[PDB]
Amino acid sequence: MELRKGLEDIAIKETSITYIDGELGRLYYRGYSIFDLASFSNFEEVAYLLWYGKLPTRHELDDFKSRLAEERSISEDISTFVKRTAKFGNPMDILRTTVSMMGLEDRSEGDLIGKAIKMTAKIPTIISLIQRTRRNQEFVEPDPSLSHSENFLYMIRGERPSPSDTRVLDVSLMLHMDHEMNASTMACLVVASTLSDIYSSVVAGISALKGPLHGGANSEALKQFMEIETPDNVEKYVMNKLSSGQRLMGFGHRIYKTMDPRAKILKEYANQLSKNEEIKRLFEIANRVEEIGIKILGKRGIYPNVDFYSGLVFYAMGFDPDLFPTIFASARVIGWTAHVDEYLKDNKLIRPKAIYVGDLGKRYVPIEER
Amino acid sequence: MELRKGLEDIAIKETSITYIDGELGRLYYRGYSIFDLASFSNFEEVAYLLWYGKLPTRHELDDFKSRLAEERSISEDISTFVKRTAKFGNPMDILRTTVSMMGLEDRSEGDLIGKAIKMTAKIPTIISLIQRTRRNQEFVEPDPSLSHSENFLYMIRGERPSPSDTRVLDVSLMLHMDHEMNASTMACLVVASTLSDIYSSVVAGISALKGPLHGGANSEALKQFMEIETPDNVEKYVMNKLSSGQRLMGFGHRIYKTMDPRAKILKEYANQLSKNEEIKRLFEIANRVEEIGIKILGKRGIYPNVDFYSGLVFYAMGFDPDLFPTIFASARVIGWTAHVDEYLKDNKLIRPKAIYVGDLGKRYVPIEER
Repeated sequence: MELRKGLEDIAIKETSITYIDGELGRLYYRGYSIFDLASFSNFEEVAYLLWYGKLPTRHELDDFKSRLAEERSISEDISTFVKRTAKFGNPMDILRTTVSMMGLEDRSEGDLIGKAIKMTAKIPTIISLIQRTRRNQEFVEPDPSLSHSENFLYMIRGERPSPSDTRVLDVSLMLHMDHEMNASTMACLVVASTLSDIYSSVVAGISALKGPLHGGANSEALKQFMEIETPDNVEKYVMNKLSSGQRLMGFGHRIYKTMDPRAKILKEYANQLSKNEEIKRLFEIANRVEEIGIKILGKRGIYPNVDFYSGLVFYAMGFDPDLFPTIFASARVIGWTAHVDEYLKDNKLIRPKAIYVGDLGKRYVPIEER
Repeated sequence: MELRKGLEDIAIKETSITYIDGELGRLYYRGYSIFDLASFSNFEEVAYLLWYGKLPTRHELDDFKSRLAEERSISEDISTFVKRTAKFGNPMDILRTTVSMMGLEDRSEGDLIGKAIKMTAKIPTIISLIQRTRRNQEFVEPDPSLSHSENFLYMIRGERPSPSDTRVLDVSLMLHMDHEMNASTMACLVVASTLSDIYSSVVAGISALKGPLHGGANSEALKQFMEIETPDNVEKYVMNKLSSGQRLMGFGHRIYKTMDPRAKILKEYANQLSKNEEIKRLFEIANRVEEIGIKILGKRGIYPNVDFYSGLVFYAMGFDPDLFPTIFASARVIGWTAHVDEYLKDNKLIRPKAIYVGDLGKRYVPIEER
C-alpha cells in the first residue's frame, strides 16, 4: 500500500556472487577483491569463479578455457543476419536479435551453465563481425588456440594483438562481469522467475542494458572528451556545461560514494596501453576533466563512474564507440547468468502490484451515445 | 533489512489501466467491467480504450480499425525467417525473434502507440504463418476488409469463420489484453525504465510470458487434460497429483483468491463452440478437474485461472497447442505497451538490491598454489 517506485532499497534476492561497498569504493566477486582479480586473474578464471563458486585448479582452468574456446562459432543464419544489418542497425538491436536466434536454434534441454558458456563464447564473434562489416572488412573467424581476450582483439584487427593490449582488454572485461542487482540483472531475474529459458533471460538483460538510464553501458564520456578536442580546452568546455546545468558525463553513481573501484583500475591499466597521438590526447583530456570534476563535485558525493574511462579504453583498442554497450553485455552475461542460476536454486515468481487511481464500475456507454 | 523476494504486495507504480479485485473476482479495464466488455465490446474497441484512455466514437473506431487492418503485412525478410524456423523452432522463440527484428528495422523516434499498433496488427500474421508452415499449408495473407479476430481465424483456417467462432476468439483475446503487474508486464516495465525502446520492452514481455509459471501454463493445462485421457480417470489423477504435492495446472493466482472472472467467461463462451468427439471428451475432463479442484483447493483460495480453459478453447478453434502462449502475447502486447506508456509519463529507473550472504576479504591464491 506504500508505493516503492523504482524498488529503491528493496531487496529481491539473497546473493553470494557480488558485494558492493558503496561507502568505501570496494567490490568483491565470490569474496575476492576486484583489485586482486584485476592484478592477478584473467577472463576465464573469473568466469569460472563466478559460475562455479571457487577458483579453479590448473587442470580445471585448462579444461574450461578449452570448452569456451571451442564454442565460439556462430551459425550461418546468425552470421548472414549480422552482415545484412551491421551498417544500418543499432548494435544492441543486432545483439538482442542474434541471442534470440541463438536460443531458438538451441533445442537442447536444461544445462543453464552450458548455454551461458555458449553465449559468452559467441557474443564477441557477433560483435567482431559487426565491426569488421562496418569497415568493409572480411569476417575473421574465431581462433580456438587463442584465449578469450586475445581472440577478441584478433577478430577485430585480423592479426594477433600485443600481450599488453590483451591484458588491458582482459581486465576491462573482468571489471564488467557483475555488479549485483542493476536493472538488467533484474530483467533477467523477472524472466527466469517464470521458468522461462536462460536465453530468454539474457535477451531481456540485453533489452534493458540498451537503455541510456541503465548506467555504465554507454560512451557518453568519450564523446565529451572528443568534443573537448585539446587538453587546453578542458576548463572552458566544462565551464560551458556546468554553467548551463548539464552534467559531466561519466560522473555520478546511485551506489559509490567515492571513486568507483572499476574506474580506478581502468585508469591504472590505461597507462599500459601504447597510444597513438589521438589516444594520448584523449587520455590527457580525461585526466584533466577528472581533476576538475573531483574538485567541484567531490563534496556532493559525485565521483567518476566506470564509464568515465571504459569507453575510451575500448576505443583505444579499436572498437567503434557505439559498440561499447555490446562489449559491456559480452562480459555482463556471465553475471546475469550466474545470478539466474543462483536464484533458481529456490525460485519464486516475481509478481508485484500497482496502486490503482480511478473510478470502478463505469457503465458501458454504447458507441452511438459517445 | 527484509528480503522481499517475489515482491508480494509491493506496489511498483500508480495505474489507471487495470484494477483486479482478488477477493471478489472482479476485473476492470479503465473502470469498465470485464463482463460488460466481453458482452458488448470488441478487440479493436478495447485496444483503443487501453491505449487512448477512453471509449472511441464511431468515427474514431472506424479510423482505428482501418489503421490496424492496413498494418497486418510483414516484410519478406521476416516471413522468410518464420518459414525457415517454423517446423523445428519453439513458437514463442520465433515470435521473440520476429518482434526483435521489427524493432531493429524501425529506428524511427517516439510514437510508442504507433509502434504498439504495428506489433498488435502483425503478431497474428506471424502466428498464422508458423501454423500454416508446420502443417505444410500455403500462407493465407491478411484480408484488410476483415476485422481483427475474423481475420485471425481466416489466416489460420484458410476459410472465413462463422460469426459465433469469431465472437469466441474476440472475447478470448479481450480477456487476455491486460492484467496489471504480472511478471511479463514487470519485465516490460524494467526494460522501459532504462529508457530502452518499446520493441525491447515487448521482447522482454514475450521472454517472460513463455515460462510455464506464466503464459506457458495454458499449454500445460491442455497437456494435463490430454494426459488424464478419460473422464473416469480424473479423480484418481487429481488426487495423486495433490497427494504428491504436484500443482494442478491452471489453478491459483498471486492476486485472485476466488474464481478468475476470465475463467468464468471462457467457460461460458466455450459452450458456443462446436466440438468433435476429441474436443467434447477434453471438455468433460476439464470440467471434472475444475469441480474437484474447486472442492479441495478452493477452501484455501486456489481456483481456476485464465489458463485453465484458454488452451482448450484455442485448440477447439483449430490452433496448434504449442501456439497458445503466442496467442496470449498477441493480446497482452496491448496491455504491456499501455503500461509502458503510462509509466513513462513519470519514469523512474527500476533498480532493486540484493542482501549479501557470502564471504568477504578472501586472499587470492595464485593457481600454482591451488
